[PDB]
Amino acid sequence: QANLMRLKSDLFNRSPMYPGPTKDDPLTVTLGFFLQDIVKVDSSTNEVDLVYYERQRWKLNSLMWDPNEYGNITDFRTSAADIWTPDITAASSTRPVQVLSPQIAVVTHDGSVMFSPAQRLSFMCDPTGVDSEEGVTCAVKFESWVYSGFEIDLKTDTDQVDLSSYYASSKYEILSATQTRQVQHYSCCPEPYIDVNLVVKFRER
Amino acid sequence: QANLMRLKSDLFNRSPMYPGPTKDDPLTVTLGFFLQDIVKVDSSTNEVDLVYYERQRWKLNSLMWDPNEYGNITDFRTSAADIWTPDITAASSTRPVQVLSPQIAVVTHDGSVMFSPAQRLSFMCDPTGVDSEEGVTCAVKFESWVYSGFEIDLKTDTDQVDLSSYYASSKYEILSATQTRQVQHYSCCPEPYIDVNLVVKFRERRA
Amino acid sequence: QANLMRLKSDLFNRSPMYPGPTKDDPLTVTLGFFLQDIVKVDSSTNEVDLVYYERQRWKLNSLMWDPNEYGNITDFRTSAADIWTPDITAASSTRPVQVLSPQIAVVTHDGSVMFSPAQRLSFMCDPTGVDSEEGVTCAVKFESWVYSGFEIDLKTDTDQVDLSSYYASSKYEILSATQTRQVQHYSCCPEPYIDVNLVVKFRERR
Amino acid sequence: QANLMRLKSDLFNRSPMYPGPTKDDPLTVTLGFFLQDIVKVDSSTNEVDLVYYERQRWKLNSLMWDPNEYGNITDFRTSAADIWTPDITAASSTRPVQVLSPQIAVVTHDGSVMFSPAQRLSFMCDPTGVDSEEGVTCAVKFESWVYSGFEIDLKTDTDQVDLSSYYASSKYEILSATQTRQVQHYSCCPEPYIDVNLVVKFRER
Amino acid sequence: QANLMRLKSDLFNRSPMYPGPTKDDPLTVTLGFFLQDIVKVDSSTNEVDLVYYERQRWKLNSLMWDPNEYGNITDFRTSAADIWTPDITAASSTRPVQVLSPQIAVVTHDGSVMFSPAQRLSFMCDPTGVDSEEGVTCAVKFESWVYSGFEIDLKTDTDQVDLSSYYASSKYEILSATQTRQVQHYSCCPEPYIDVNLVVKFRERR
Ligand SMILES: *[C@@H]1O[C@H](CO)[C@@H](O)[C@H](O)[C@H]1NC(C)=O
Ligand SMILES: *[C@@H]1O[C@H](CO)[C@@H](O)[C@H](O)[C@H]1NC(C)=O
Ligand SMILES: *[C@@H]1O[C@H](CO)[C@@H](O)[C@H](O)[C@H]1NC(C)=O
Ligand SMILES: *[C@@H]1O[C@H](CO)[C@@H](O)[C@H](O)[C@H]1NC(C)=O
Repeated sequence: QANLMRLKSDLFNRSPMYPGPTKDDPLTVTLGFFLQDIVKVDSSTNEVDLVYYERQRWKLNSLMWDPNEYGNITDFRTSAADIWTPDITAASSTRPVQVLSPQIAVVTHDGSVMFSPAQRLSFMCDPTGVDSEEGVTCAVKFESWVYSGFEIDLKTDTDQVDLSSYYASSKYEILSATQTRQVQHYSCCPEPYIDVNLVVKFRER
Repeated sequence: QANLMRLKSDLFNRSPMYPGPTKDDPLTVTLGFFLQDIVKVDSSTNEVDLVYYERQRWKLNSLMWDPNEYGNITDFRTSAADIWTPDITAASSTRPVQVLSPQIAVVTHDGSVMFSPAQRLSFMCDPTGVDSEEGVTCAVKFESWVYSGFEIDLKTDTDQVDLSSYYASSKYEILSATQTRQVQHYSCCPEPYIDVNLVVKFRERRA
Repeated sequence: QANLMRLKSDLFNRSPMYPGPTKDDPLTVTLGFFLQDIVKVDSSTNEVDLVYYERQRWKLNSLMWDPNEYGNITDFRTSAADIWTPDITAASSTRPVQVLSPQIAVVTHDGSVMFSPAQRLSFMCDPTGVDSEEGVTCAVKFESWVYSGFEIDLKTDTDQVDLSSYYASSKYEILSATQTRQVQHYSCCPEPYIDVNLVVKFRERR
Repeated sequence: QANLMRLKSDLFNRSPMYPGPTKDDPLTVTLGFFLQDIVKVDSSTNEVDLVYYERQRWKLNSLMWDPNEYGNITDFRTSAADIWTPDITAASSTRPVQVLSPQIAVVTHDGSVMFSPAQRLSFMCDPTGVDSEEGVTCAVKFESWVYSGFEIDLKTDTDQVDLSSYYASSKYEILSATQTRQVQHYSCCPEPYIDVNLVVKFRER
Repeated sequence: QANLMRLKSDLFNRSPMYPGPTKDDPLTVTLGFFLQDIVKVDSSTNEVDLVYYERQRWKLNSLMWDPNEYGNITDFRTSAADIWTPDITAASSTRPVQVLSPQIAVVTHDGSVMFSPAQRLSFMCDPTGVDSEEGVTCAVKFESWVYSGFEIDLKTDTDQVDLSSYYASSKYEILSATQTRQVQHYSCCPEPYIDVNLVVKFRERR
């Protein structure tokens, strides 16, 4: 405990918080989605509600340490308020995101940070054809609200959405679920626009 | 990072927050609306729900810096809790406005601030005629709740509401959407208020 | 800005907040209601929902200043958390009051404070007869939860509720809306309370 | 106001907050209920919703003063955040208690504190027979969540629930309403566990 | 009171909060469930709502004291904000867990902490067959969100789900209720991931 207290003090009390990336010092953030349940579908309003968690990872040199100097501690957990976190947002949400997990992150000795908030999300989606055999396809884009592709680069570690925690007796069954980095370039402008597109194909079970 | 950390420390940790405008030192705020979706319409209660984001811009001398003194940094991002933001409110909302985006602002070296919160709003609107070809018109005023036109002047950069992010498979299609500066006098108060009136003409999509 | 920063520092950082009125130093608070919309009516539960804002005004000597000493500043805006505010409550609400406006007050150099929160309120009311020509009457009392009439006196400046912000195409139309100072007696206590009774007569816009 | 400011400063700024009762220094808390309205009854979920206010009184030597030393002030009002308050809870609530009044208490010079929060409560109750002439009886227990009867003794000042503020045009009428202290002793342990049982008999009007 | 005030000051004001367990200094946390009511069932969305309380126990050397030095105080109560608490979460909730009790823990002189929050939970469960004699079976997993089995070793304090506080006139009756630790190992990683699985068999009471 003494070792961890000394480590947290050295990281958080001495130096200030990471102020965020700039064009000179950009930051890669990796996203992965873990789908738990398609809870409901509203054809009256074209809204769908998803429960999932979202693994976010980035790496900062200011959060590095030598385990030997701190009783061989290789990682620790801390409140997400104690560190900078990225502003990743669902671009087409229709209600505030409801947080289902504690807001706590894992920091490892190489300066890697992992933050995995569980969420209930309502987003825009026309569910006509969900009651058929072919099903329906909906998509939602995740992006940094205020950082361009020159400051925050988004990527995924895999293209497959993890369905290992997907509830077997959900009202809706998953035909397909992918997560894909998309880069948009406009003729006008030099900076790319980056998003991660979550595409889910599903139908009534 | 060192340069940005020093800059944020100089701006936020040394000086206090901007205390808001006065009659001697008024402030112009520019508003632009970006409509995403008319989510629902309730004829039983005459309430309509809109999803949109709202670009707010203002300029403060207290947030200025010289890029040369901070490694040529021309701008940065910060939590909206770190700065004063204006008290712009929908005057006819029926439920508290729900925030859909992170509360983060962009500050540039000339002291300009840009803050663009995404929002879900329920407001008063009679939707009779939405199922027709002519559609229905609703209006909602946005204004400072407590600053008169002598302290906060509102403007728009354009009169056309941006529909580029509008959801193609919405139940409702937009016939027209304008944003217009107005001057209001209220029974409460002798000082006039400035509002931006968002007027949207829409109907059920025949799809 | 320098002048306003110095003023706010002199008022809020040096002295403590006003601790509230006592029997020796009572306080008058003026209330006006501005009705916006009767949003819904629930006959299954006898609940009605109102959207309105409530203008509250009082005066404190501890919030006075000389404009000459502060660049001719005659007033300013500040978070309602920075000042004492009165504990005015709807006595017959059935749900917590939902706040629709920022919690910000106007303070003027004579020590006058104006605080005007916009609110959605659910309160107890039997709406039988709302679909008729005569309509229905509902009433809700606003009062200090813990200060008697010897500490907080409530008044209104007018007996007519302001309907200038009332939504023209509301499902419900207003036949009458008054705001009236009363004295309220509780079994518990010998001291009377002052309330403002908001009485609204309305019907379906047929 | 100078006298009241000095008094509040002497009580709250100098000493810390009362840390709660112990077995050596127990505390009596008195509870009284004032019923305003039975708002709804849900037979689909066996939930009933009540609006009421709850008078809580206790007495602390740490909140005593001599009126002569403070301009003859015999009492004052203060935010409930400035003082310790008891952890009285409805044991059979089905939703978080919703607070309908400002969180403010009255403190008197003998160290008595009165705190009377207005509340909307959903609690477990089977309302079968509410539409009959006999009506239906429901009960809800109030207790300290973490203090045993050796630390907090609960009592009522009367056994009759005050119905003087009960809404005349409620959908439901009250046939009877009592509030009664109950003590439970367990084989395991020496300490008694105390609750106040609020029993309400009612029917459709 | 003086003794308890001095104790709380020595524990909380001098030292910082316990920063959480590590691989070098792991922590055992016990969970036990006390089921109060199955409030509702939604077959349209396959959601069920449960009211229960959850007894959590762990032990820390940083919260130890000698009763002789503090007027023979063997235990006290404190706000859960004053201490580290474990990050136990329902992994299959569909809405944020609603807290029904005050957030207060019991700390004893050997450094044992007991924290028992009451909660309303909506979780994923297909209730087809709840209206039958056989009933329906649902499960909900509880786990530390961010601590592996190398940091928090999570277990049950008892083998029985306590049904003694279960409401007799609930719409639903409990046929069976178990609580069980489960361990998962992944190809990626050496550390085990632990959950406690609450399995409840129930049906409509008629
Ligand atoms: C430090 O921990 C690592 C991780 O398991 C292990 O390989 C090593 O044996 C430990 N070293 C010491 C000095 O304890
Ligand atoms: C800032 O810009 C000037 C001119 O382009 C350049 O010489 C200088 O190296 C820059 N300063 C830093 C610290 O990068
Ligand atoms: C503004 O300040 C100057 C300071 O000398 C004073 O002469 C003047 O009277 C003030 N304005 C008003 C309207 O009082
Ligand atoms: C602690 O216990 C001793 C007996 O061993 C007793 O005499 C003493 O009074 C106790 N202390 C307090 C403060 O009660």
